Amino acid sequence: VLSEGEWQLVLHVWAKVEADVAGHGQDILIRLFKSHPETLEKFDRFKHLKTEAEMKASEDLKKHGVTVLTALGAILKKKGHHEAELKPLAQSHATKHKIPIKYLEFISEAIIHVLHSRHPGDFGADAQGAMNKALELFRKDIAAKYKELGYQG
Ligand code: HEM
Repeated sequence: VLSEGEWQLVLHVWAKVEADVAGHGQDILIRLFKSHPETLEKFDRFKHLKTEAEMKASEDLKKHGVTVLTALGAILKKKGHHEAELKPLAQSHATKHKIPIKYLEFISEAIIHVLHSRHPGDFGADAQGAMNKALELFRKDIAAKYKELGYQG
């Protein structure tokens, strides 16, 4: 459970992210796809994208970045009370998209890398520690629902 002090650190950086959701989404998804190429193969709509420059130029990729960060922000702002938000997401990513829990660890590390690049002063070690904890909670609740449905991992 995150303390109230840790939630403040998370949401304080997230307000910055919300200044430019689209730029953030894009960096995060390009980072994910470059670091872990096997993740790009889950997206039929992005599989044709071969270079970083092509990724940077795709308007549809930038659109999906916004989609992702908007659903994440809606969860983070629940400060743990995110049951109604998390449960449709787990259901679809387990049963429809077929995303292993491991890829959610990957995209968490991408989110932390980009936050660190764009917001030093607001993302020191204490903030980075609270953001990790939040993402771990997110991943742990998703994994419980995966397990239920018979996909755990
Ligand atoms: C920070 C974690 C993530 C969030 C909040 C999230 C959120 C979303 C949302 C809200 C949608 C659209 C509605 C739906 O179909 O459920 C979606 C679709 C999708 N997500 Fe995620 N997702 C995340 C991580 C991942 C990862 C890591 C992968 C793949 C490596 C992934 C693959 C997909 C796919 C394949 C689609 C459908 C794309 C299409 O429209 O063709 N998601 N995700």
